[PDB]
Amino acid sequence: SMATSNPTVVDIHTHMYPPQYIKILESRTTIPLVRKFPQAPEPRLILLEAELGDLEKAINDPSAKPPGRPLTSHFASLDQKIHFMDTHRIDISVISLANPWLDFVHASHAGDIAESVNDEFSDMCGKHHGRLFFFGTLPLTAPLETLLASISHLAALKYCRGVILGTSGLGKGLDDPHLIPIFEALAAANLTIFLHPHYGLPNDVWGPRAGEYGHVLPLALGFPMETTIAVARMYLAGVFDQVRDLRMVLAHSGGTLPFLAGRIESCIFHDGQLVRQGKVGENRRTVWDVLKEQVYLDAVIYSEVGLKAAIDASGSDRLMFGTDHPFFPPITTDEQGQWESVSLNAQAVAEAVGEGSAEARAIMGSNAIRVLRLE
Amino acid sequence: SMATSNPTVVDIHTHMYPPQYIKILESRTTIPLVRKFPQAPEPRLILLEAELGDLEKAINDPSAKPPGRPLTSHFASLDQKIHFMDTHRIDISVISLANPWLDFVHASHAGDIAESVNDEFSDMCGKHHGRLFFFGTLPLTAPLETLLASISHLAALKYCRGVILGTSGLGKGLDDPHLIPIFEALAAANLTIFLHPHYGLPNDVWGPRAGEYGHVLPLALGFPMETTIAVARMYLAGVFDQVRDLRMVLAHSGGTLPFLAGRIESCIFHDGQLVRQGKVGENRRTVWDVLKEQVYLDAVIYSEVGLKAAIDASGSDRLMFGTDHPFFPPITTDEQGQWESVSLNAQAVAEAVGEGSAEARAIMGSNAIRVLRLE
Ligand SMILES: [Zn+2]
Ligand SMILES: [Zn+2]
Repeated sequence: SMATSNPTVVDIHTHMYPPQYIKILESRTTIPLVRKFPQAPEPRLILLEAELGDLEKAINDPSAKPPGRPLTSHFASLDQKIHFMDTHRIDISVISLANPWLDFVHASHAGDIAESVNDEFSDMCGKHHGRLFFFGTLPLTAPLETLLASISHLAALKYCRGVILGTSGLGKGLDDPHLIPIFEALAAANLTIFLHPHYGLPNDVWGPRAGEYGHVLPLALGFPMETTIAVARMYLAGVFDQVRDLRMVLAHSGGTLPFLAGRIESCIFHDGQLVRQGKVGENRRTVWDVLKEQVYLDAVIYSEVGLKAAIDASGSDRLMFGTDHPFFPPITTDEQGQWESVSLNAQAVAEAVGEGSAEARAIMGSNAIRVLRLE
Repeated sequence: SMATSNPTVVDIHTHMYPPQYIKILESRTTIPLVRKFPQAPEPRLILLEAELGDLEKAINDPSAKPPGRPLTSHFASLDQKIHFMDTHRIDISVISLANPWLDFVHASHAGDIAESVNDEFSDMCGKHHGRLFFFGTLPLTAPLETLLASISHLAALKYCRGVILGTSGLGKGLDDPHLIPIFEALAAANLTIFLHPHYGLPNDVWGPRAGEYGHVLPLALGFPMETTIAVARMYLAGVFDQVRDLRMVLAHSGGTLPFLAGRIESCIFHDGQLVRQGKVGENRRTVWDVLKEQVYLDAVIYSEVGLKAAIDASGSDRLMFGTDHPFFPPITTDEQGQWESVSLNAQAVAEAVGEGSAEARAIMGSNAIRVLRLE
């Protein structure tokens, strides 16, 4: 019995909220916040602009449908994380703080809250040696020297393997030139970036009836689209050519990137301004080059259709399995049993590359172990 | 066999602006418009909200760049269309008014204008019998009775095989209940809808550096995303279930729809509100179902990666070749020659299904012929 018969399964897309972070979320009035209501036995976690028109309604009425999503024991409990892993035959998790990280924290307290949280994550991973690693979080509201010291901390921090971060960066996007030395620091520290959505799109794009459709529009369309816009702006700004040893893992198989790379390239090629400014040269690095050299994709796509396009774009050696625990728990079955949300992704892997093939082993664990040095 | 040795090639995504429509645009002072500028030989076509900052500058400073895009002969000339078709071995084009159609017209003249434009297309198609069919355009600002009159007219109109419409419908989107009687009327008349983007996303999402990126962001990401959002809204509101006879072709392979169908499905399944409201369950017609029964997809995706995803989601019998002429002319080479934007899609079909295979023949023309009754 050997490694191939009994492979190491790894989930690289799995979130927590440590107790301190909830303490902050509870003591808040604007997004993000956690607030207990009488009807639902669990505190309601409210994170999105779309959840707002339901919060302003459930504050002036105790009969109204509860806002946001349930804050369960799955967000905070580590034993809960381990239990989920054991039920789903996951061997190793790479845990990360969930959206919106520290992006709202005031510039002054940010650094210290960052240090505290990342220390906590490292302690958690310490509780189960071998099975836990983490993407740390950055205080991007803090000024440059705090940021750099934070990165230095992470690079020294046990069990750490990268950082997770959203698409606003320093408040101007990811193509913001002031971001560069931070990328450079990350790159030099060998800290892999897990880029992840949160802000989605302007709430108005969803139309008037949007509340009839639950969280579907913002979570299924808004998140992946946000990720695609972020990375495409990163790319058009030249961040990848400029910071060559930068390594990013995109949430939700790059959002819609694999599907649109063709279109992006064709649009570049055919852009009057871009060609006449000498930007469409023949030695240019394409979206495809970045997709094969600098960017990795998670396999959180829920179907072999998307998974197959993701694999086409990046290669099966650049895909990594995830679950997005615990944001999509079972409603009508036991939260302690099998999660449909996991089994869809496993099924997509199986249908895309075959059960037990070498590509399946790579996507289910090996790629992650190699790329994120999980020793 | 002779039919196989010499297949009919059909282009279903191709645009013109009739002389009369151009006139209407020429006397306008707000989007959309056409006016001449000293600095460029051809008048400028201004459609996008992204082109407004350049326009404001061009009026005030004669050394600034000419805003918008060249309104070339490719837009208004029929002979130029036939030339494009011959250069690229295209046997039949199903032509259509380009965005923004009649979305800007007053309710009281919309019907008269519509009738005039649709009649003109019919006349053009009549000029090269056998090689030209069109999607008509609808007076979507006019009152319901006028709409139905238009639909009745199109149903009878020589060379008409459907209608093209944008993603805003009557202003409030495609999940607007007032669209139902229009959808039903189109369905009953066998007018296939060609759903096409225009409004993209709020120009704010491209960020502060957007001007450095030419038209890439609004065209490469904005358009296909607008399409995805429109169809997703239409699907979640039950439109497809309510009008079972409805047939829609989606522009740009459904935007990003095939890559996201899985995600949408998992999100519906896991939505607290939708489950509580009893909308989840196993007799629900899925996105997948809709993609195989009601919705067709054009092949304007520029890459085999995406095209394979589209075929996976809809089947090779539901994909149709298109060029998007004349929106992406070569910049570097002669515009009377070969267009890279045709070459790229041709190559996508070739690499996705194999040259000369039955699937290639179907996508490149047989599908259109069967679905749009071009014989
Ligand atoms: Zn997540
Ligand atoms: Zn078009």
